[PDB]
Amino acid sequence: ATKAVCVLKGDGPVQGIINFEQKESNGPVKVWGSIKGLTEGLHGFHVHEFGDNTAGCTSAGPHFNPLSRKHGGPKDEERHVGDLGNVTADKDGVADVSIEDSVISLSGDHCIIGRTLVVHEKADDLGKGGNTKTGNAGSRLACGVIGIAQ
Amino acid sequence: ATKAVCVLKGDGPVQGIINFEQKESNGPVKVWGSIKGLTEGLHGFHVHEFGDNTAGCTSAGPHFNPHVGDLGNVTADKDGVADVSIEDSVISLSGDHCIIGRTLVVHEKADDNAGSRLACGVIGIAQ
Ligand SMILES: [Zn+2]
Ligand SMILES: [Zn+2]
Ligand SMILES: [Zn+2]
Repeated sequence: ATKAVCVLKGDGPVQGIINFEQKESNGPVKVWGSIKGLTEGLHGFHVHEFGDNTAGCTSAGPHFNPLSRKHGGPKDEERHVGDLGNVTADKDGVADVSIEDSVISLSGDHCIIGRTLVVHEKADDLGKGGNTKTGNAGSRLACGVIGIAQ
Repeated sequence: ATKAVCVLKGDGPVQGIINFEQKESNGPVKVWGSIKGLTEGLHGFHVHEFGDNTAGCTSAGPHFNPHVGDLGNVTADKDGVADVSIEDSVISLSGDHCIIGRTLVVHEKADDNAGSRLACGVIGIAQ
């Protein structure tokens, strides 16, 4: 089983560890871990194109989008590969992450190893705001490069 | 990937940015950049197996060797700055000798034994 990990860091209190596991190349990727230092509530959660943290999260580029699709939520047909929706933080600022996604991969062209995972200031509206390429999730609070793990 | 980048950071003052470019699949990889905060002299320069920085550099695993990850030493001047310009044909940005998603580490001592891991970062896709 392929495994990966990402340590999210930023300029403030937001920090976390997110694990990834994929049992077969054609199968879903389990994403799990926690992010601390967040405001209680929803926070956008995305894989961005570049594993470039030379300017913090600012250099990560846009949402990872190898298929040139429109932004959406994870269960939407039309979505960026990197659209993992939202995570939810408790009253202590801790967001427990437990996602299973069949669009991201740890191999092939949907490959997220070496790219950047980012958690945002606000909720990602998933393109269902009722009135986007980002989901209006606000600033990039913390991020890290996704690496190969044991 | 044709280009990769790595931001090195640790618990102390060692910091830097290292670029990797491999314009041709399976071709030589150019590695360049600068690292500051080092003691004057030689410092081991290695790719470690895991891009796992959950425990800082201590979780990066062993030297990558499916040594494939051994990039020799970098040399810091009197100001603590090491300018890096290396060509390596064993590492790669694809394939079995894939270093994307692994950890680059600069060590306390020379890699003639290299001592502590002063700074490290996960190698990310840049282009
Ligand atoms: Zn984002
Ligand atoms: Zn998106
Ligand atoms: Zn080493």
